[PDB]
Amino acid sequence: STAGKVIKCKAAVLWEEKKPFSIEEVEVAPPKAHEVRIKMVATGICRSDDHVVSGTLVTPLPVIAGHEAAGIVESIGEGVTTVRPGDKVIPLFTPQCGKCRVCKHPEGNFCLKNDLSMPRGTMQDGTSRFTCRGKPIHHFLGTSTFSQYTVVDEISVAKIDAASPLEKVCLIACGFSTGYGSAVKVAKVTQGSTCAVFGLGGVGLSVIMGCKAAGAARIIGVDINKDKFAKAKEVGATECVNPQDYKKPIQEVLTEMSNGGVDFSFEVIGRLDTMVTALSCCQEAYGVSVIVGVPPDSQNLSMNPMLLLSGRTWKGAIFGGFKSKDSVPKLVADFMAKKFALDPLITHVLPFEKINEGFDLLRSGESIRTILTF
Amino acid sequence: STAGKVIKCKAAVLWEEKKPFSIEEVEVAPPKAHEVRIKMVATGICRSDDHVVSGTLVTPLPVIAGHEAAGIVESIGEGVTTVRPGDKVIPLFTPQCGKCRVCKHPEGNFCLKNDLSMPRGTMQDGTSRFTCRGKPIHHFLGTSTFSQYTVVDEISVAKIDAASPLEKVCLIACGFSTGYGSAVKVAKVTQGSTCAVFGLGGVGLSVIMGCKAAGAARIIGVDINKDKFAKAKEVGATECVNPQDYKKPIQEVLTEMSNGGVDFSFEVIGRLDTMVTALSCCQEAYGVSVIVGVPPDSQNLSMNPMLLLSGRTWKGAIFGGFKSKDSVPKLVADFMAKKFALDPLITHVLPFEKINEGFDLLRSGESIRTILTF
Ligand SMILES: NC(=O)c1ccc[n+]([C@@H]2O[C@H](COP(=O)([O-])OP(=O)([O-])OC[C@H]3O[C@@H](n4cnc5c(N)[nH+]cnc54)[C@H](O)[C@@H]3O)[C@@H](O)[C@H]2O)c1
Ligand SMILES: NC(=O)c1ccc[n+]([C@@H]2O[C@H](COP(=O)([O-])OP(=O)([O-])OC[C@H]3O[C@@H](n4cnc5c(N)[nH+]cnc54)[C@H](O)[C@@H]3O)[C@@H](O)[C@H]2O)c1
Ligand SMILES: OCc1c(F)c(F)c(F)c(F)c1F
Ligand SMILES: OCc1c(F)c(F)c(F)c(F)c1F
Ligand SMILES: [Zn+2]
Ligand SMILES: [Zn+2]
Ligand SMILES: [Zn+2]
Ligand SMILES: [Zn+2]
Repeated sequence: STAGKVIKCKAAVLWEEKKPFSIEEVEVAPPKAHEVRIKMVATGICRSDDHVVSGTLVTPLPVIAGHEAAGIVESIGEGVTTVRPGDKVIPLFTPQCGKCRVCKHPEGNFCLKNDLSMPRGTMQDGTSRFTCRGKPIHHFLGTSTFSQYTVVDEISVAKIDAASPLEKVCLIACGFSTGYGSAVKVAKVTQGSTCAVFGLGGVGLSVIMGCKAAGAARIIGVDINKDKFAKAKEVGATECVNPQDYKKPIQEVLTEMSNGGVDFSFEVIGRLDTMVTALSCCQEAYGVSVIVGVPPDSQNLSMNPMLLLSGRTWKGAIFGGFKSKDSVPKLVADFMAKKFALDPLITHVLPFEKINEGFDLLRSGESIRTILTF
Repeated sequence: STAGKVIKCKAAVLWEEKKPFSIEEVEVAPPKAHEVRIKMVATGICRSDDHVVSGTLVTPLPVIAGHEAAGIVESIGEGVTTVRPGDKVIPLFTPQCGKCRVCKHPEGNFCLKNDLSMPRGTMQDGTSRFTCRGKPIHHFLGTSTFSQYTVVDEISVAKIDAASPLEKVCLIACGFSTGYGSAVKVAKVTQGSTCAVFGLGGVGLSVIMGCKAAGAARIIGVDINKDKFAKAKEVGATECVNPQDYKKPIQEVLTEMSNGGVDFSFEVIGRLDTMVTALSCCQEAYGVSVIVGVPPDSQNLSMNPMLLLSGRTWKGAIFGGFKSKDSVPKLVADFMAKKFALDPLITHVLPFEKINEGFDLLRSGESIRTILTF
């Protein structure tokens, strides 16, 4: 048995920015009250994890990163009621405490217990469950999925279907749900509409999926890497454009293509310039633009507010707007019921030990999602 | 008797920025096909007219400004079907052509025939109906209401109730409808919500009226002129704050006052800094901020897109989001049935000949709306 005992296990520790992960032994404390310790099964590599490496996202280091995963409960702390040992679970990088003003709001999902806004890199109680070479190691978003075992707060875990294939449904933990929800929930894409999707990675592809599910008539994929276009068309893009092919700015191109601007645009990259471009390419009176990409830390964009005064709507969201604990189990049920596909997002499957190789595939442009298997 | 003939009449001509209006004779050509010539009865002084004088808003000069007015049709050009001589009418500074993609859209109002985005200062046909000292004079927003007679395109005029009091309902041509609609239509303020309204002039007071009509529980007025607070409370503000009273930035003050951010905020001034402050003070996960104020020409704001990524919605609108020709007659009918009040906005009445005094009253801080009578 491991319950109630420290587990020594393998994890990918990030000791400093812009270096490879170090795959080594860590100690994982048992769960305290209202905590859950999880044996990981599969985790995706999301660009947001790479942002921690690159310094685009600032979070305390050293850290066990990883936030897009699924596993099996090994043990529960006192007072846990929502999962039990042996349950398949998804860690929730956006918690759902159920008690804060946001959780109580019909349209809110960015629970005030989150560790995104002002990251502490700890459990809810302000401490860590991880040590490595005698040193405390920070958590990431209350999840820390790049480890054979993690400990998460109860509000940051959802029980999912016991028959779920974890090597697929781990994508519901971030990139699928984010993109899909950004389209169907946050933008509320309409039937017959024209959409523009900037960035054709795992998240942007999931946005296309959502736009197609919502009945859009046209879905224009935008990426500087034309190798991304074939898969974008496979999941619903009607046209793809590479800004580098044009002498004019792509907002002008998109405005012309859509005979005066698109209905819905999505920024799914993380650049200030493409956030402004994506807003501009939506129709000036009734267009909607949704920011999904994560921009570099502490940088402001510049824009002309006449873009909004004419009638545009500009919004952003975390995790597709989904209230995380309510939504994740239903998303996995819907996957099980064949309501959407995840295989189109999965280009590589590697052992966890090849995490660095997985990141190199992302950075080179060659992968969509690599799934790491423990 | 005047039908088909040039009319000589008095108008307020703006020959140069930052100068008084010149009340002097102009020649008003008869209406061409699908044009309407109107004898003005009353016009308000909106801060946007002052923006033309100050160069905040750039439109070709020399110009006959004025856009918040009502009058009586003197004559119609060939092919006009929607008004007749003797009808009471409101010129529509936002046209409604009824044929463009925006007019056809359920939520659009910024008709593509507008002369706001890239002002030409002409009729729809690219020419002017005004001569002064033998020189052609620009129109403004297709309305040019600072004249005893104007000529407007048919798509820029609405027939209103024959029993309407024109010296009141002129405010439905801009400031009331803009503010009221910004709350009820654009923001869609909810019952029991907390609102913050930046700027307590005629438009911001009309925002407050709309928030109260929508059932808001708290409506916090924000103005640097505390003399504006009493009227704001009369029309529904539950409390008023002056940023100059506080050591801390007002977005922090309002976030504290609202126990974590407001539901709905409105920028009703026209400053880049308050547009960003108003966004920031709405709750980060589900707040909505509406830009109403007109920014200084060609200037960009700077903001951190994390404010949107967490879940905020940022939007703007012209004319409260109302489809102008459909909505203005209904608003007049509702006013006649006492569904809202206009007198709280009217602080001063002057003859048209005293237009400069009316602008002095606005610039000093003393007035909300001065109504000029022809
Ligand atoms: N809001 C959320 O909750 C949330 C969730 C998941 C991911 N993200 C962010 O979403 C973004 C996309 O994530 P991902 O899909 O995993 O990343 P990704 O797989 O790197 O995809 C990004 C795509 O953008 C393309 N691209 C790069 N620069 C440009 C450009 N200038 N113009 C057009 N295309 C360009 C690039 O070729 C790539 O295909 C990242 O910034 C993530 O951090 C946010
Ligand atoms: N979107 C539209 O369709 C539309 C329609 C009508 C008016 N407008 C614009 O809306 C704005 C307000 O018009 P109005 O009500 O006629 O003008 P107004 O009467 O000048 O009211 C503006 C108020 O803002 C206050 N103010 C100025 N600076 C600050 C500050 N830093 N912080 C807080 N309050 C401040 C000021 O004291 C005044 O009471 C102007 O920019 C107009 O051009 C837009
Ligand atoms: O990919 C999801 C994701 C985000 F959307 C963030 F905004 C963020 F800060 C982060 F760390 C993250 F993982
Ligand atoms: O006050 C209404 C109003 C506006 F909202 C503008 F954006 C504008 F350019 C203008 F000239 C105007 F009069
Ligand atoms: Zn919560
Ligand atoms: Zn992610
Ligand atoms: Zn139109
Ligand atoms: Zn106005």
